[PDB]
Amino acid sequence: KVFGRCELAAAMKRHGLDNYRGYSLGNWVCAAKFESNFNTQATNRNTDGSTDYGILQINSRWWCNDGRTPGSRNLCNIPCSALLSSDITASVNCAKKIVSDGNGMNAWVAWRNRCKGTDVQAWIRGCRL
Ligand code: NA
Repeated sequence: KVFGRCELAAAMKRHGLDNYRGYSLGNWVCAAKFESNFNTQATNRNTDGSTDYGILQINSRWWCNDGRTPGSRNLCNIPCSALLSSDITASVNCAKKIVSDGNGMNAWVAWRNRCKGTDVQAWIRGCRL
């Protein structure tokens, strides 16, 4: 599913991401935009052989099991395919584990390079939330 910007904001809010560990909703929307262009089916392979999955591009080296990333962990205890669902619950629940891991949203390289230190509230302006 390709979300609309406000539709995704609402979904994320309902799943407890607004201000989760102090990151306002626009941060999450901004990271999704640049990670996946709001497409839950996005996948991208990394140079190390791991793959990033879903709307928040969660990596198989640490967070999910895809059966093809040797020596990896599965810290969210989920098949990576669950991250591609139109239902974002598994991506959000896993993102909450990731953002709590020490480095905050800096875990998402696109957040650090494209969202951090920008007016992220712009991403939810105009939405009914
Ligand atoms: Na893995």
